Amino acid sequence: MTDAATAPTSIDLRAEYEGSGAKEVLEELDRELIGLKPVKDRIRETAALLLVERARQKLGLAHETPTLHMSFTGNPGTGKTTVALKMAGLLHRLGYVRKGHLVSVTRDDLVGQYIGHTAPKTKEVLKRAMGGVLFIDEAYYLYRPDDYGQEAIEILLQVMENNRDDLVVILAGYADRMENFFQSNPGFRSRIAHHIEFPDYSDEELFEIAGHMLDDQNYQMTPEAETALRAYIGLRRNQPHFANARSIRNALDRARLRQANRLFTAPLDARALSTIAEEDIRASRVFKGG
Amino acid sequence: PTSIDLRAEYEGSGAKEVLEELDRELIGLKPVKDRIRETAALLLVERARQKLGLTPTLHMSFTGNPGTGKTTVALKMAGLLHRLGYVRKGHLVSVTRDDLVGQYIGHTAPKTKEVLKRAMGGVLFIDEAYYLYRPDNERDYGQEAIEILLQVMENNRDDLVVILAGYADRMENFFQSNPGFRSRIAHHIEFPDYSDEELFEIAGHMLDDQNYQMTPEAETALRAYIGLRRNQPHFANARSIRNALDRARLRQANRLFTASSGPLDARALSTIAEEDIRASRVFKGG
Repeated sequence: MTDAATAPTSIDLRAEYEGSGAKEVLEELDRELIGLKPVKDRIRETAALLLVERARQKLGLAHETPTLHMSFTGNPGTGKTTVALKMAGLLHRLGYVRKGHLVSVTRDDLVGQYIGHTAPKTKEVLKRAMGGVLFIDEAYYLYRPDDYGQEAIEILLQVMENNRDDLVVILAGYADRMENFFQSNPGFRSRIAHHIEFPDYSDEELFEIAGHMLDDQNYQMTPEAETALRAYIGLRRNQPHFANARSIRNALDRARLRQANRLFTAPLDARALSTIAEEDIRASRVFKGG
Repeated sequence: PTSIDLRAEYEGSGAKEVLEELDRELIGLKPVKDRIRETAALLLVERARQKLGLTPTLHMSFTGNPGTGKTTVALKMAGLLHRLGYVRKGHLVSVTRDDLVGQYIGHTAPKTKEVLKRAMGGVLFIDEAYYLYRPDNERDYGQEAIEILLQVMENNRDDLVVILAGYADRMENFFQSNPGFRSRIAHHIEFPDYSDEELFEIAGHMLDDQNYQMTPEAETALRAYIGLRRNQPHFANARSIRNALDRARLRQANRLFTASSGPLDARALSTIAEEDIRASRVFKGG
């Protein structure tokens, strides 16, 4: 009876990081996410673990696969899906998951209407998702004890413990709703390896964004419109279902529509056409509360 | 040219003539019609801006229930867009998911592409577009149609406008799963239902056209009915009304046949009673 190890004695982490194409994925994430340090930094921290646990496996110290599903909580427009894209990428380059693909999904894709229809629907989605990552947006809507989503949850749960080298799940949505979900459904908390919290952009950053949005479309703002917009951002951001940069485009979109109707209703040069007056923003229902 | 008269373009385009055409050809849904009036204004201004040196961005989404004017507004849009020089041949190509995705493995990309060829110079109108994304099904090749669609909406711009339409809950989910559409749709138009009073007017006209009258009690019974029906799934406005009246008529016929006091006259046979409407499972909960 003998026992011999046939695994490298040492491993350079920086060498693996670089050569596994792991480094680059994080760099892509840098390019593909308009400055959101806290989350980018959080992902790096996650990436160091994935890299170490890979290194441990290569030295022959691994016992099972690490648990490596995760939960992205936050407001819309905060970078979740595009991070999940990168998470799929990084997990692929680190050989944690077979094929680097992401399968984005919502309640409807898993929960059928007529009785019995749920089980094969989830399973089929799961099949397409094996090899890569399954991203379930607002996963908490599966559980509505108010529709047999209960079964999707169970097939989902079973899968998450059992066969780990096939699939990775990233649950996503608002934090409070996700927390209640976890409260109402034990067993997920055990399985989730990582909670990544996605914060909003600052008033300053959203104003930056709005600024660029206008410039591209050659649109100038009056100072009273600059005031109004700032006010707007401040109010909108504490109102339900805040969609960061998206709800800024929508707001500017709505201001662009009002501005167009204002003029047309009242000959005009390029300045009069490209200018957005205070009324166009102030006319929003964000100021009246709604 | 240095300034631009907007009314000159508005009157020169015939854009007003299409907006009139919309009022005349859509039983009053002033809410929507104003939203289209407003979009017309912006479309006008944007054009006047493009004519002073400042590619547009045109695609839109139409969300709401069956029977809110999505198709008949989309047709007028194609008109309006052709009148404001955004589109070359102002014609609307209306398609479902079953016109873009083929069963066979690879017989989808030529099919989407050819449909698109027919769409060029006008508007493609994808009804219930979210049905292109079916990862629920295996052997449905709808993701390729999405890819080709998405690529077209960014790249090959100045010769096509796309309108995705259908239920809003299902559309917003479709954007979650397939992002890059939100940024490509510049116009989100919500199509709300008819107001209760309007639905009731419709019900009334339908019954006049058929020579049936309601008893006052039954009228209030319908008003109750309508309010409930609009909160249940798949409300189809006018269709749901025809459907209720059809079932009411069926119930009225059976009420009368089963009573059989003896002979009965035109009023008895033309009247829909409270029983005929209230017997609906819409009042039970479904």
